[PDB]
Amino acid sequence: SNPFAYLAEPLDPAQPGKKFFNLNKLDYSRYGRLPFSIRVLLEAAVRNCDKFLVKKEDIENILNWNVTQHMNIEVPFKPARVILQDFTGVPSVVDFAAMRDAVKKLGGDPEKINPICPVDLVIDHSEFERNRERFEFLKWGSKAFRNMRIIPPGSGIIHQVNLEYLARVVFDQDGYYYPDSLVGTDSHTTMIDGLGVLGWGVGGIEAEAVMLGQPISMVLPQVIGYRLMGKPHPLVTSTDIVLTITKHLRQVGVVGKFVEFFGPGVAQLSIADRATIANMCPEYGATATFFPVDEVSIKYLVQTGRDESKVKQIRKYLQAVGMFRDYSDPSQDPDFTQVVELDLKTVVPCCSGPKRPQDKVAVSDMKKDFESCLGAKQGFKGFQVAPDHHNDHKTFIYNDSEFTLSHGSVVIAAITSSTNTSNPSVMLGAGLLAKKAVDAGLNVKPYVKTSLSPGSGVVTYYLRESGVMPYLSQLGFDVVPLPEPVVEAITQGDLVAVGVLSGNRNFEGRVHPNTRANYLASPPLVIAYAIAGTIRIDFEKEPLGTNAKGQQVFLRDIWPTREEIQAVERQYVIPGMFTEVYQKIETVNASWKLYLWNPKSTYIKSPPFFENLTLDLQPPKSIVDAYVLLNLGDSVTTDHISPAGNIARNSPAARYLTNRGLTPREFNSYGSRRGNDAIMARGTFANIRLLNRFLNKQAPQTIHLPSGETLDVFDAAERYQQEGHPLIVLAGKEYGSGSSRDWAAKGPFLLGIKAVLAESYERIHRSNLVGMGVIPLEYLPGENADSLGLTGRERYTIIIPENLTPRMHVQVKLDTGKTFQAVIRFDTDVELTYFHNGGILNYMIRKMAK
RNA sequence: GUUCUGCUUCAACAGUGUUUGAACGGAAC
Repeated sequence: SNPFAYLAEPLDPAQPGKKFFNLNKLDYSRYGRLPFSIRVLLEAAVRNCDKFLVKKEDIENILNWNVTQHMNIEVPFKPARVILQDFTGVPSVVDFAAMRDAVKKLGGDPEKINPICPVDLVIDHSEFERNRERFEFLKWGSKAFRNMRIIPPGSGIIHQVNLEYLARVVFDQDGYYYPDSLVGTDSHTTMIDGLGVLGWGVGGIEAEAVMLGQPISMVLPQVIGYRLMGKPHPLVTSTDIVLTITKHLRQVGVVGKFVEFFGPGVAQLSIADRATIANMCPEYGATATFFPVDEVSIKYLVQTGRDESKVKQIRKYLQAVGMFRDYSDPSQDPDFTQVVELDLKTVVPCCSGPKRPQDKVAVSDMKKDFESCLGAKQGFKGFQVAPDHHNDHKTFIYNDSEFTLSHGSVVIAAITSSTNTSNPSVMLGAGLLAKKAVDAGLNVKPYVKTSLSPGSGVVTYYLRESGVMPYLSQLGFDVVPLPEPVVEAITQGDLVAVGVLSGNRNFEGRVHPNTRANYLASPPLVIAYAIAGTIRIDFEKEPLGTNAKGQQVFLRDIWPTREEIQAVERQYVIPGMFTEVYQKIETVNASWKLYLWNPKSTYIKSPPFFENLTLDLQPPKSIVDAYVLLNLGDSVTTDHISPAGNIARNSPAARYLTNRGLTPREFNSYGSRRGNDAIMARGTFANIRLLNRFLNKQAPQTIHLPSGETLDVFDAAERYQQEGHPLIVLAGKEYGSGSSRDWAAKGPFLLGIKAVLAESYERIHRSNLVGMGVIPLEYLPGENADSLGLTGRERYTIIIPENLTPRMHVQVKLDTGKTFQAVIRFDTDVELTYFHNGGILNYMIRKMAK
């Protein structure tokens, strides 16, 4: 029973069936001071309290965040949903399919087996035949399981849009309202925190654990509050703001922490801006950068097609539980761990040049700075030209017209794509500037080499939907060697001509031999300098050009404010962008409960995990006279345990593949074979860099002690299982460190390994092993292989008691009479339960077949 | 000797990207 059910009440009395956990009633004093990001964790634990996977001390720990943040305590995080990128969800769907077969064979309803939460299979990357089977398998899954949706290949290939498309922000499901939140096997997951949705990327195994009902374990984080106030000056672009906030966070030191935004300034950042910041958190090391749901967010939901009524209810919910943000109201502000601040008036627009991308010069100083460079002695910021020559200039004819070319004249104005994701808005800004310039009679001298290659992507929507290309075209910028006259005037006058470039994508690549000076600036600034034809200008007190009719026009007259840009964005660009997606998804899923495993397949196979699984729990079996399969040292990485990349031709995996009619050229990678336990098991400990102490040298092998033969690890393990010998692995410190490897636990399980004895375990991996039924043993403080004399050739016996207690001590008796203690590393009752059930998957099977 | 090319590794930052570079792995002759 949920001890906090008394908090559940109807959001709207006219709808008794739709409830929400009123966190306000839990403890208003501490709740109202909590960072909004932490509130999402809180609500999640509270609604899922089950006195087991999520205990009430857990809810207490989160609620007491202000204090606990400093005691490094583990709390559970139960996401509202999961995202499985590309084909990373194959092993997971295979487990669930195999789990259904398992429940069938026990006389139960297979359909009782299903992912606890919604899962979105996002296969949006852009050999198609190489993935056909795996694609097919996941498609079957989307139909066989509930709440399992799929974004197929050949539809939305603009990731960002797909993620926001899948963002609920607030769930209205099974009679409850709760905040949207997730974890995905997609590194870009953190991007969605810009829209108020808490979440980040995790390992494949952790994602599956979520699908199995297991919370992500995590240290209650500190929360750096980043405040935004003031207004930015006129020429300041989104990228300027983003890079400032981004670069700052890096220095502040937020690695391992949460970053939550606030201050009246947040109201000035569009969802696109927020998403860009959140998405770059890997760069500054934060776990997540959260932007509470405010009116901007809500309005964004409408812009994407969600309907008014639903959205209105979402806001009502957020206001009721106290998770709706009003950045203008300081009284609402949380009690952050630390506060960093940024006055937008502080950001200063700049250009880089005239020779190095590192040499920054404020836009308002371009004139002075350039004129100083003319004098200065030939340096990175000097061309040295006889003081009299400064005001030089020659003339020339171009297309039956005359033009003068003074020093600092602009001959090239090229706009290219930026890698930074806030570029789209900035490009739109460049366009809106064009429109206003054209409307004001301005133009760009014909001889100026002007180009525009925005690249592909989201920017396309921003240009097209805003109907700005016509104007950009009129000024010489159309979607994609200077005139002979110009090159002559430059050289004949021995002039320092200028090139203006937007986009960081390669600098020295287009530095014309004729452009002695070159600057990097924002897209709109490029166009501007092209209208002005020179950088020796002071935009504050100098016309961009005299109206083809009467008066003069100033830069300030045609430069779009961030608000104007955001207005065009929200009423034309975003709506269009998402309409196209609902469609590309709808019409593509149209061309279409137990899995019919194909024996001829080499990509999908039913795992052995549940052979002879009995509905009743049998008492734990001791490990008797086991043999050590591998005697390892320190820092054995997950990639050593389960390698990534291609398959060696001299491997158990290769032989297996050969024996089935496959040639080397068609083996593919271990990664691609994750849905076939046969190949993955054969790849366990197949890393050529493996350093087995039994051999004192890098080799994917071990000694089959009975024979003394040295075979590839899998092979030795096979033999051992045939002979009926239990197996265990010895290891040094930090066992299982390294990046996520889907089979780092399952592989060892299929090699017959019943236990591991290490000096130290990397947190996650230890958990992964428990999950698969494997026993993690740890030497007592101070002891290890050498201390104890262990050679790895003795036969090990470990007698497990039926009354196991967390971190209990057990004896290990060798067949040489020797004896010693070790810690059986099951850290919690949940973990003990998985052990008794033989693993988390097995536990799930029993809980369902009733 | 030539050519083609990952649940990889490492590095860089006009600036974090379906980025750039390098390494290793893999395939073919």
